[PDB]
Amino acid sequence: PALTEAKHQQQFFQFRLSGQTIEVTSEYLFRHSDNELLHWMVALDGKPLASGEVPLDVAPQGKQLIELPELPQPESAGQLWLTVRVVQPNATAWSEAGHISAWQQWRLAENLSVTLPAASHAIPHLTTSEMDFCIELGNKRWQFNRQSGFLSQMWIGDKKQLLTPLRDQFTRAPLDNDIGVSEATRIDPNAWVERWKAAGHYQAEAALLQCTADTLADAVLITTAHAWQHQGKTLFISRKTYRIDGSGQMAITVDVEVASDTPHPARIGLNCQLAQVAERVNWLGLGPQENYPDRLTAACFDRWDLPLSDMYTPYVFPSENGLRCGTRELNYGPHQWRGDFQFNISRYSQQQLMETSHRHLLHAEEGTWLNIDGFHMGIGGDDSWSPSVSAEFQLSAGRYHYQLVWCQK
Amino acid sequence: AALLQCTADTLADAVLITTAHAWQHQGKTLFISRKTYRIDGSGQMAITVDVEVASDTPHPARIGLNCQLAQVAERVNWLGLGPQENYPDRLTAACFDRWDLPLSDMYTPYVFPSENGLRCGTRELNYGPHQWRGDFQFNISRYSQQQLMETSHRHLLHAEEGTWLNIDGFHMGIGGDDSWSPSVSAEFQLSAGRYHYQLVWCQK
Repeated sequence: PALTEAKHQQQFFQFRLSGQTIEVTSEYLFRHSDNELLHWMVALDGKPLASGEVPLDVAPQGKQLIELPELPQPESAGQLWLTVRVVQPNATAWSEAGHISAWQQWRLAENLSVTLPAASHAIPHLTTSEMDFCIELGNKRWQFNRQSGFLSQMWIGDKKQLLTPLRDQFTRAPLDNDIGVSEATRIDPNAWVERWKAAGHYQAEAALLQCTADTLADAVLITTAHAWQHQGKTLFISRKTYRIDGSGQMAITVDVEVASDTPHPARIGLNCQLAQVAERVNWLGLGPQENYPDRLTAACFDRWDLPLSDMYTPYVFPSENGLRCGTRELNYGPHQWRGDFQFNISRYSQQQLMETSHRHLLHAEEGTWLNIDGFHMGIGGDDSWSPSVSAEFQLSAGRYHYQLVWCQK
Repeated sequence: AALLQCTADTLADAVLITTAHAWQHQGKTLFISRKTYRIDGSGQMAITVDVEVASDTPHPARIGLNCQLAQVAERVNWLGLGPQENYPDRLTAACFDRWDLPLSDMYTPYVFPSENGLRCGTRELNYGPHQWRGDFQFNISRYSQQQLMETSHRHLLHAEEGTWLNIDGFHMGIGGDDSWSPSVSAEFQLSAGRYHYQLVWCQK
């Protein structure tokens, strides 16, 4: 996937946007834009509202101004984005016709949603037990284990939906960069992995601090608090609220605290093993390829739909992969998630990935593994034998917050 | 501001209030503020704020709350960055400790008046019988921002009725590379789009 970032960063054309004008600059020293078409287009949350085509005429090292026709001013809520692409109409000795040589995108506007969810004719029905809490609403049912404090299962009809409970996750299956040259025999104490390990990140134990349920006028409310500890030290604290309304949506809210003296964690999110397994993956966010915090300029914000298989990156030596950031809506099966996060989805648990040395040895697991991150550390790469992730990409804030919405169709 | 919603609910151990407002202007919605107030049997009020900012509006100077307290005290005591006025892009010299000063010291008599006296990275703030807790920045004086904003010389300010208090979850940098162009660096602009903060208020 990296190749793409490269291609993008190396493009020969550079754009500037000013009002309705696009400024184009040529990084060619000798040629003229003689096989160049500029396609542009506007969309609202993925919905295309206008497209255009304009032939480029730029001298090496020159500028070209591009005047935009009056732009649409949708009422509807959402993000308005502009995207340009450069195309090579005619083939070349090294390229096919219709080749894309450059692109760039901008966010034009935003229409914040001020609407309210219409009333529901009913409200979830809570049900205590010793072991748990039961929330029911129609065919839908959710259960939270009282000992663990997690959402243990959920049904649609008589169908269980998870093979694994929904939980906080703070680590990742180490990247090559996370490892560097650390070896079992000869460990490198500064490697991220090494530190994480030593800190017990990989093996901290969660502890329920609190778990409560409450009935509100329009929904049911659950609250939890856990602590991950290791050898007496508390690494993290996770406080959540789950709120299920009469519309059948579950809103999740997460607030985490990280000990300042622990190594910044690879990530901050949740995960679970879904019982279902589908064909496609559809999302509204950065795509379509794998992208990370410190490697995503080449990605575009749009609506993507791919086959599950494509959501996996077959790095010969396996590790965390396939992430997509800046996601607002994710759809898989009957499920839908909403918010602002990054995620990955495949048939391999991080543990598997982490424990397997060659790609050829992985075997798909039972359902679908899903990781939803509120935040994720950068990947680095300045070199692969020292820590190369820049500070701006480390999860060093100490406190993190994120929210999410889960539903079915 | 426009009330979008306001509700109350009784929980087993506390009372819960929730609100949602929208600030608009000429049909455009600039911000959205969603809160929860939760008062328990211990008499503490926990506040939770989540804001959304239109990506196409100019980054706001700050994100917080304010009010005019009826009381007026002598000292100010806090646990955070001090003791002098400090801002996001101007605070390396400040220290994290417990500070106690006289109200007067919480004001910066810039000849030409403006926002001032802020202290960041605060975890606990005490004034009178009150106490606030969380992670914020604040300022406290006898002058409303409006006054400051409307007065050209320091000598013309007059203390207002009680004590004005501004508690910020976030605050923009002040800049200074030059004073005749925008000099605040990007790292100091409130450009995230979404902000969250929490607070705790009580009395002694």
